[PDB]
Amino acid sequence: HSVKLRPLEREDLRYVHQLDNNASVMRYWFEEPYEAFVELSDLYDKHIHDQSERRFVVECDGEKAGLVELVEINHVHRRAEFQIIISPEYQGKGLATRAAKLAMDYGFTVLNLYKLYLIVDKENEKAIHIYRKLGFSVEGELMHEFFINGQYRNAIRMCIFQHQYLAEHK
Amino acid sequence: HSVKLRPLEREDLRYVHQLDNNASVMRYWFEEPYEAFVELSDLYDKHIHDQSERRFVVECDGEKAGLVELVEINHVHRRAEFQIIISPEYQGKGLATRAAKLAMDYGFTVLNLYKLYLIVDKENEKAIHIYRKLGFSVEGELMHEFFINGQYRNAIRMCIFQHQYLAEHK
Amino acid sequence: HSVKLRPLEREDLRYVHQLDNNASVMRYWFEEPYEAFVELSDLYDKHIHDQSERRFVVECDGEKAGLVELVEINHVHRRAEFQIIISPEYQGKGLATRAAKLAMDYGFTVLNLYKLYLIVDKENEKAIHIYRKLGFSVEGELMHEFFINGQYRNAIRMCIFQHQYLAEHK
Amino acid sequence: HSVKLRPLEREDLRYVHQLDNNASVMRYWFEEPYEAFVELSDLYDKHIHDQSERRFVVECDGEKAGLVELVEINHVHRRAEFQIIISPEYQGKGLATRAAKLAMDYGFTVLNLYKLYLIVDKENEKAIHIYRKLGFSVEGELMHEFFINGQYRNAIRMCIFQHQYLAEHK
Amino acid sequence: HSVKLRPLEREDLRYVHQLDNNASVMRYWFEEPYEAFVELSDLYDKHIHDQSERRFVVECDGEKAGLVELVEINHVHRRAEFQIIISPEYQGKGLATRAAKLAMDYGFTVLNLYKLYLIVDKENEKAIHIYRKLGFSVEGELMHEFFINGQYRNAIRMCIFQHQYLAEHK
Amino acid sequence: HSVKLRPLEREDLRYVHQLDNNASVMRYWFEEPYEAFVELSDLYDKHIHDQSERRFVVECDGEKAGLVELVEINHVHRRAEFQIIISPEYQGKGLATRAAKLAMDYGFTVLNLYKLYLIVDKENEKAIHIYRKLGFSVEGELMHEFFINGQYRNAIRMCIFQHQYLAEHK
Amino acid sequence: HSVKLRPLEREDLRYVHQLDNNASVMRYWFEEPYEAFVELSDLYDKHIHDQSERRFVVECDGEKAGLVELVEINHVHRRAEFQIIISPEYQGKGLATRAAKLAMDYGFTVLNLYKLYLIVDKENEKAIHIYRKLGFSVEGELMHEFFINGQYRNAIRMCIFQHQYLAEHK
Amino acid sequence: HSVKLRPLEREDLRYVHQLDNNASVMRYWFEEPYEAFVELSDLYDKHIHDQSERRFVVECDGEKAGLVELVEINHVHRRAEFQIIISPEYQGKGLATRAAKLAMDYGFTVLNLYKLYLIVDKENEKAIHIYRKLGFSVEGELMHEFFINGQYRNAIRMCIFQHQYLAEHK
Amino acid sequence: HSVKLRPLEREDLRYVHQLDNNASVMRYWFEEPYEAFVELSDLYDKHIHDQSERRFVVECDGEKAGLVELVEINHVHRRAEFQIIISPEYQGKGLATRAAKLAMDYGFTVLNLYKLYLIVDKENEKAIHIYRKLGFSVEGELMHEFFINGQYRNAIRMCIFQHQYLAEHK
Amino acid sequence: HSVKLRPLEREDLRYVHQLDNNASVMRYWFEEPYEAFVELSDLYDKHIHDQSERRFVVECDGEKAGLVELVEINHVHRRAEFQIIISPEYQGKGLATRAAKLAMDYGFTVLNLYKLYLIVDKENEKAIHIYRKLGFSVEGELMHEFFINGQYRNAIRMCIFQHQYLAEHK
Amino acid sequence: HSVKLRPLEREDLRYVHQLDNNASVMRYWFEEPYEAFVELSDLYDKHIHDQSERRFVVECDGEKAGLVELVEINHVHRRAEFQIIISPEYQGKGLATRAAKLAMDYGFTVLNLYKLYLIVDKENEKAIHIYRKLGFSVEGELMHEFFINGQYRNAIRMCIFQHQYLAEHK
Amino acid sequence: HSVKLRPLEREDLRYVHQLDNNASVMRYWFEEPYEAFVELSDLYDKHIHDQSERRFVVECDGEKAGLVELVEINHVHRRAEFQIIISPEYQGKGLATRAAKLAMDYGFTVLNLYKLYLIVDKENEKAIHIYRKLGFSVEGELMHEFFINGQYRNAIRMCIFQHQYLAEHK
Repeated sequence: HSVKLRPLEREDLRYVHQLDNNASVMRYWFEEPYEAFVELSDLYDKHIHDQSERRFVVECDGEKAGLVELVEINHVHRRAEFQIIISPEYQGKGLATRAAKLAMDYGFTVLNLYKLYLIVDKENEKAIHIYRKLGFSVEGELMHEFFINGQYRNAIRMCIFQHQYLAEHK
Repeated sequence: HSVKLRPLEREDLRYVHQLDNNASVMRYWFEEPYEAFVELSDLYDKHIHDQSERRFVVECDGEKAGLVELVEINHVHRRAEFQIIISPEYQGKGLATRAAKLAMDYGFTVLNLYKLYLIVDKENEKAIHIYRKLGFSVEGELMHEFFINGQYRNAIRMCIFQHQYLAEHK
Repeated sequence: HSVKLRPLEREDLRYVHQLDNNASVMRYWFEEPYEAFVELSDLYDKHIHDQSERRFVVECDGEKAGLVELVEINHVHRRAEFQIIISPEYQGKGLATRAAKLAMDYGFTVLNLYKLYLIVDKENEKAIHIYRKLGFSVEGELMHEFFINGQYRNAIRMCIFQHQYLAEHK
Repeated sequence: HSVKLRPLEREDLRYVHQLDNNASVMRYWFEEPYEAFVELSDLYDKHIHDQSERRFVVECDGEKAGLVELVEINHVHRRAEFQIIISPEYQGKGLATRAAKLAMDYGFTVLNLYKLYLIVDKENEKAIHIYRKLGFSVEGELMHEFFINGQYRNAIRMCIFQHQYLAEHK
Repeated sequence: HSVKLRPLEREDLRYVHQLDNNASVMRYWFEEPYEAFVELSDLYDKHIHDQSERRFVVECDGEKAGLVELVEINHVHRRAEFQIIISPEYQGKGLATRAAKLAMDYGFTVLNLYKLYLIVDKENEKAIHIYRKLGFSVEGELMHEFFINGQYRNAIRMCIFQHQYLAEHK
Repeated sequence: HSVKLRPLEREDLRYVHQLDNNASVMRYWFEEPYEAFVELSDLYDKHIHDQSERRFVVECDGEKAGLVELVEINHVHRRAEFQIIISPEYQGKGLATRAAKLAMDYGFTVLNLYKLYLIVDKENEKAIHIYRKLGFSVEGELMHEFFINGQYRNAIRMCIFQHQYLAEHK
Repeated sequence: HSVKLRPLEREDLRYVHQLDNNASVMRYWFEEPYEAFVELSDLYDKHIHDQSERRFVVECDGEKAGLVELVEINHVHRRAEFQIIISPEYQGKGLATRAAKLAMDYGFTVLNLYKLYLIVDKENEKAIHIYRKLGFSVEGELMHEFFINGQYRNAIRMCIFQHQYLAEHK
Repeated sequence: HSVKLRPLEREDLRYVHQLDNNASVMRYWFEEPYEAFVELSDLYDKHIHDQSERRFVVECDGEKAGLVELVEINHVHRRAEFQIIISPEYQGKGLATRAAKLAMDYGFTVLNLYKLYLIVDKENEKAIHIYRKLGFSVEGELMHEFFINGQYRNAIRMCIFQHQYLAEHK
Repeated sequence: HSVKLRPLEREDLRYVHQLDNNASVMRYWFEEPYEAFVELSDLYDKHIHDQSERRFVVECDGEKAGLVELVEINHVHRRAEFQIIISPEYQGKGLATRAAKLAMDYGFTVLNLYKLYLIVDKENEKAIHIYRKLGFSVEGELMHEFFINGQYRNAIRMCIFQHQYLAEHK
Repeated sequence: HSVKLRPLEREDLRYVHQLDNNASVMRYWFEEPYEAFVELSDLYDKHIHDQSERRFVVECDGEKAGLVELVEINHVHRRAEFQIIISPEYQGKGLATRAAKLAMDYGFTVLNLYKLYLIVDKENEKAIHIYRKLGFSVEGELMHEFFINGQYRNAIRMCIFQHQYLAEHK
Repeated sequence: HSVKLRPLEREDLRYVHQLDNNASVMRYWFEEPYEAFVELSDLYDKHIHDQSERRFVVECDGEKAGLVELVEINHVHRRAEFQIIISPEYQGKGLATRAAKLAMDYGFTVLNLYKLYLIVDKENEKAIHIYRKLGFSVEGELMHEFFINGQYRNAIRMCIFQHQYLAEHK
Repeated sequence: HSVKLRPLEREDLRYVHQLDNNASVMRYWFEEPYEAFVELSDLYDKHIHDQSERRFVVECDGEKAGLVELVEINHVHRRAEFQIIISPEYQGKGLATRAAKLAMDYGFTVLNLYKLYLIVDKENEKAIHIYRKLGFSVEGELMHEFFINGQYRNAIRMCIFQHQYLAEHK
């Protein structure tokens, strides 16, 4: 019932490593489902002081439940890309939505961003719902933007703005 | 009348430097018109072995006339982004068209890419016309994607595919 | 009720870690409430020989009750910024006031500072109460200095001088 | 009659080194008037990739006339601090006002900042006139912020906002 | 009988170590059968961010039964070399065939490869059997390519293409 | 009328940089025709002590006429791969044949290799003639090994052996 | 009853850290009473091979009792500064005197120094006694040489020479 | 007749080098008259960002005439030491007096120091007179503090305070 | 009864360290009988990627029994030096011979060497036997090639060739 | 009573540490009796590959009884310095004599030295006794070579040659 | 008529480079006639402090005429190897004889070596004669020790001892 | 007629390189006569900050005439070793004696040493005369200390003391 964000810590990397090798999950991020731990580790150390990203762990009643990240934070144009995952066992309990709100909250109320966008698979109508109902609207359809498990996929670019998130939950 | 592409060389940097500090030119690339030469020289050296990009100078009858760049070269998804600049005194001679073709030829016939794409200002009605001619179609309207010169702008994402290009200029 | 300052130690960083991710508390320091433990470590290591700061742990009967720091120590102009935090579980016991005067003592009678200054949220009445009983005057109001949790905030700049401190404490 | 900003280049550094040793001028930036060339040089190199500043040369008809800088560019809070020097022999010809707006134009239309601010000596009424004329409003008086040439000195913090500047210039 | 690929991990290297000193097995990879554990470690560390290879562990009911790898991944020409090994104690159970098709799957449907090729000993009939049932054609015979255990050996170069794989597996 | 091999020196590199950007020539080495001078330069330096290759310049009467290289020199298996370019303006005068035997002489009489091999485009019948004439025999046809100028291309692997070459030349 | 000197070891640093944070004790050395362990540690490693100092631990019957150091050992002018501390619990038992003798002994009989000097607070008549009775005589009174707990203090410079220590205890 | 102080520059080192190898000059600073240029060049580069010192060249009518140095700049205790040299051919023109004043002005009005001090030879009856004129009083007689030219010497420590100086040259 | 070779591992170095300090044993390798562990260790790490040597441990029924190394592996001239030791307690049981055969085997059947040579003490008629009976013949007598336990010793150079080892055991 | 030399090992350094702070013993090596364990470690590490020295532990029935060393090993002039120490608790048992001859053996029959020499305190009669029974002649008396514990000392330089050693020991 | 040896200098490298790429010369040293200048320059810098070798240029009447080298200088066993080259245009004037003598003089009278040795081609009947004259005797016939120019060669190892040389040219 | 010491500068090094290759001269310093310029150069750089030596050039009327050095400057024992060379063409004019006293003056009056010593060849009676004349007394005869030009040689150690030199020269 209670749902929070906290930073991805070094001691959380074992959890990330499992997700990042789950093809069913990684295909949603359009991420190649292959990661040796040492690669993960060496890249997390490399980005410690990278100010263009914030990676979070999602906790549902003190349990690790998924991942939210904000990436490509650009501060002159005031925008970033948003991306999220819920562990397979924590799925279908409302979490994506609750955790997406926390993210946007952080983008708009902490990072002082103007825009948030995301990319989703055209076929992922479940997720597109979540985002339409959150107030994201479609700004692009990228044809064949990704080759995933055997074929080209189309990607939907959705976004939402600061003044609109802020108006809607004030 | 004679127009080629060659790699951007150390000795070309000075010419790039003047362009990179031209607000009216740099607005086309959504690119902050500030650059100290030592920053350009450094980032050029940093990227020497960077396989994800190819930087070219456009030559017209042996004279330097602008710049083409394929960037974000992703070889799993077989795509790249392309950008182009014709220096102010060479504008009005058809060179951009000629350079796009040279660029498309490059990524399609040399790099074995499947998809090329570009980002233009929604208000750039000239260039947007030049690419529809060339086969590109619109795949997104990036809204307020860039803060340029005092206000946010919209960017048109336009793409073309290898099959299109190969089939056509056979 | 024994109260004293000691330097911030490596073995205290986990304690600092919790407070740095505590949004309620970070908001008043005007600090983004996000910190991975590895970021906090690297920075504390980076700063070990920085002579422009002094970070203390506040101890109450030996158990560790908050943080107080003098940063931006400039000895030519002989001034520093003061920041204090009392951990929630230790609030409302007269600790801030006490820690604050230990800090003021330290800056005035060890560092030989002429001027001590601080920045507070205009809405932070309990802190301002505490600073005025300590003797600080308001020198400035900084308009929209910080975007905190959804909106621009106003910052009060308060200060106090060596002769106003030394001529009160014998 | 013609006035421009360009970036501070490596080869402008001997011109900076002269001003930075000129005590009547440096007193207006609250800056100790002592700088070996090799110190300037090393600090310029250290900052080449520092995205928190932008240093410009002021040109008047193709001549080095002065310096304007935005520094402490903080992009979450969307502010920076502004400073300007006009060379003695180029003083009294109107250039401070020009380069100032040129620079404000930059912070507001290019860097997308929300607030620009500045510190002036309480007795430098010329400058204070120029900045008032230009839209800046007083927000603080830092008492005895700087010990300069033999005595403590009071600095006035003045600001301006994007909406104010953009309002007044489109 | 559950069978799957995961990346080669540091904690697997001891397992790799045994196989690399096993002459009977190394002979077919055309690999000198000598490896100190420190050589294997340094090289595995050296290669962590090499994107030209993917090394997998083959798992049978979770217990680790062999190795399969795609090396020389070239994405311009969109090809890679395939090598497989099934540990002795796990041979003759239909594991190679299965692992091999998981690898082919991976190269064809994740890496977006056009061509997969391998090199086998002409005398290695059980491997050639296995490759022909998988669909590979012989493209070359390499005369005296390797000196293995006392004499020059002949290598068969077999290959298979994306459209021959994708148009078999639905 | 006079023909020699000498080593590729640092000061021959601008001559190499021209050929390496000449697309009609580079297509015959299956090599992307794009090379900034600083990339060539850095890669030459990286390989100075690389004992796995030997690069030569072809001289004709004291003039740079072309390039011949042995690479992938593998000494346990006693083989290397051979490649040659003759400059366009020096073509059709018999030099390929000379430098080729000069180079083979080197692999066989100096480096003590057992096998020399080479890749040719299935349609480059000139070269194939030269290599047949010279003793090389076909051993493979790599189908669609290279995507070059717009299409996949077939490469013919040809070899020769020490005993064959030494037989035929003492 | 038995009293010796031994070198300050790494494993003694925890003891030094406590003294170095005791304001009552550090004020006698005119040393700012603030030291994070890591600073102490990083400075002790930095000075391991520094031939201009010798730091000792003072043992009273095998117990850690205080610190003696000889610093600024200059060997052309043949002198060094001497400084000492006795833990508060080991005070008033004769130790300062016994340990000062051991120090001088080391200066004069081991290091072959000509002069030893020390600095003490004008008010520290207890210590001045110890040193007058040891044969040190006053060579300076440095007015306001130190700012300590809230005000300027005068420092007494005392010294003694090799021939005189040696004559006196021979 | 015209006399200023400026920072010691790389290009000044040669002049310093000649002075630093003059026994009759260097005896004034208690300074071994040996220095290879490469040692001076190195120690100069080592100290570039050394905040505890400021080195000046004394100029008389644009010509280099000697050297001033504030060293041991301690900002907690607000003091520094000063030293001065007038090159042999400029002696007898009052320049040292003029340089001390320039130096005192520097540390008192720019550096905000509380106490300046210097060390002279007891036999230097000239200079010792020049500083009593200037306000300095004697605060120690350093006995046999330096071995110079065959015998130990006594040094007079002389000091002046900010209040004295400021009050006097107002 | 069963006898094998395996690579010298890091965890075998303690065993090597004992042999390498046994003067009776080291005198046979003409090696100075003195080795600190850290030297051994630092040299084994230094040579990990040295392709000119292979060091083996000799196991007799799973027990560490001696050392065989092949060194100075030269691949153009196709030869290497061979050297061997049997622990004193494992001596006189046939091991040298069995282990020498394994070595030669590796030289000739794995490393594809043409020649193997060795050096032995003229007096070591026991060992010379082993090698004559293995088919090694004498190619040199190096007079006074080594100073060993108190005097010059003559060394016998023996060798054997690939075709001859191979013929003899086929 | 078994007596032998082994090299000085890292795990012996604590044993060396005690002796290096033992003034009674250090005086005869003319060694300052001060050593922090970290200094001893760094230096032992620094010297690992120094081939100009050999440091031994002296073992008596396996338990470690002293130190013997050959330093300043010069092989052109074929000489070295000899130093020995027997730990107090192990003195007066004929150990020095024995260790000394093991060392002499080592230098003469392993290192192939022509000359061995040592330096002793003129007052060190028991050492001189021991060296004369070993066969060393006095070659020099060094006047006031060392200042040890309060006074200049006189050093005897003794030596012995390969032919005086080898023609005594058979 | 006048002939000396001097050290090989950086400025000599070019001359060495030409020799090192002369097959007919380099065959004498069993040395692959390939060398890029940058490799020679690098290996020269690598060996600057390499005590095991001395490289000389042979000068005849001030003109460079060839090269001598003492390598594998082993000072325990007191031996080295020597090699010599007379450049083609200086051959036939007795210079090699003269250079060997200069070389022998060097290792015997300067380096205190006991044994010098060299390796010649069995077919080099000239030089083999020159060294028998000089005192050298044959101590091995290295069979097929080098693969040169298409076939294996035999090398004659020849040596001379210090006593011989000293006794003779006294 | 005029004679000076100055420091050995970087630009005196070619003059040193000539003497260091002159065998008649170097034999008098017991120094192998072989030195590549780059070795001298690197060793000079390595020693720039080495406080244990001081190297001087001898000038005669503004000309390089020779070299004098103090080395092994040991300041606890207050000694150094002294060496001198006078150039051949500047020999026999009295300069050795001058530069010698100049140098002794330095060790005794500047560096405050207690003892200066020197090694001479037992047959260099010139020098021995000069040093006797000058105050030096014999203290040892090192038998067969150096193998120089073909034979062992005896060195005479001579010293002098500060009190002796200062006595004799004030």
